[PDB]
Amino acid sequence: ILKPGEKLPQDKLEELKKINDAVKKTKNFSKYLIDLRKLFQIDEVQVTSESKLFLAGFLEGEASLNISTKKLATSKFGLVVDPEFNVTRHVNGVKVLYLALEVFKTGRIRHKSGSNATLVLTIDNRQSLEEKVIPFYEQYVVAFSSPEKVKRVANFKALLELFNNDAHQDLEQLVNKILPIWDQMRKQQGQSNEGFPNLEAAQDFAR
Amino acid sequence: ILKPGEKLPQDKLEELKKINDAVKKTKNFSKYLIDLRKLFQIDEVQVTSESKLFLAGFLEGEASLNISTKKLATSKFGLVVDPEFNVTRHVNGVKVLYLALEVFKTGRIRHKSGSNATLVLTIDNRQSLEEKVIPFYEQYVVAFSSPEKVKRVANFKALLELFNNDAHQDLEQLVNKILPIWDQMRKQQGQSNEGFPNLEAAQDFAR
DNA sequence: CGATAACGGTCCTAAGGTAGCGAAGC
DNA sequence: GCTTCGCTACCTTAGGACCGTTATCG
Ligand SMILES: [Ca+2]
Ligand SMILES: [Ca+2]
Ligand SMILES: [Ca+2]
Repeated sequence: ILKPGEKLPQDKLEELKKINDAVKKTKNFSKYLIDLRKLFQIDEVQVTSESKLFLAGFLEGEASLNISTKKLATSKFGLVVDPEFNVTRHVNGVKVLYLALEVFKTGRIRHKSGSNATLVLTIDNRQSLEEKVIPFYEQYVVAFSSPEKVKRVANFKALLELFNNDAHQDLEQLVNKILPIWDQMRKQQGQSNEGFPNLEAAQDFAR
Repeated sequence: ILKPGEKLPQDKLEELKKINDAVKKTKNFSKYLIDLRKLFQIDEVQVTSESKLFLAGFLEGEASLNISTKKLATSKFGLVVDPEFNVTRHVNGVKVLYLALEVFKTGRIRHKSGSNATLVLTIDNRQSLEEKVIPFYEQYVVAFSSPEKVKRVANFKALLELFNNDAHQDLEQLVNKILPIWDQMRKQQGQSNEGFPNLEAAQDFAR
């Protein structure tokens, strides 16, 4: 339990990079979990319908389904639409991040670069996001969730189904169905480093 | 649904004040709920075992149990130690704020001064905090909570029992039991607005 | 006569939300 | 050759977490 302004020791940082490197190689998720609990000294959590409702309200507060569009020269067009699920939390709160990992049975917990002791859980694979993350929200979040977040969910889902149909491979599906969703979902349009400044700017670069 | 950078419009702000001004005059809480439901177009709710567990996760995320220590010239010792529970959310998520109100049966929703469109729900009445808020944390939160947050609950509760026994108007207990719990729960020590630099300074002032 | 309820104001990083690049793979 | 994985750095604001007075009330 580390206090405000107090940093994650560089060694624990080392070990985290290491145990993430390990699961990458062996794909032993079961061992990923074990590694984490020992590193962060985390008590077991059984995964019950109750702990899952707890998680669900935690994600309502703390999680984000977002979509980036960035330039990739080698890509079929100039650009790439890249969804992610992520949840942030200070180390003191890893127990709840660790709960998420067990429920989704996928994800990686990293240190948040630039932060003193902040951790982040991300799930970027599209199969994991359709099979694990989206059905979680529909099952345990949506009933209690706000209109803005419910829409967030249907839209992330729409995108992923598009991707299932190679609409990012096509061009009259991309510009007119994928990029829209990206634009409608931004919460930081106007950012300094922003991929693109508006819908059309990205549409007029798919071209 | 307000976009990033959209202020909550002034007609709503004014209407929220009349609504808070009305419940303070009448004490008709069911009616406060009705007014908020209609002001924000919120779907009226069953409080279930299920929606409580969801609120538990949300509060782990967005709620704060805090203790402030501040000069008050007219008080027995010139300073007051003051517990507060609050929960903050952008207006697009008022629906879960309404759920909290509905589960605690008390609290007030107000606009966060100086924000685009954020709202804060507060409970400061010490009987409410004892009879409603902590029991909720005990029944639904603490099982899934992080070690730090569990300990903040126990320490909040320890303060509330001290105040009930009047430790705050006995110099010794104020100095020796009350102030040290305040000090251990601090999260903003060294902020420019802080009422006391540190624990010693607060014990010295009281003496 | 006080305590404390009541409620606004203030601070400011831990949370949200993004983009980029090398390496690895249908 | 083009898409996806992993990890790192990045940017930006709604959250947390206080503090300051004045109304209320036994
Ligand atoms: Ca990615
Ligand atoms: Ca939060
Ligand atoms: Ca008070």
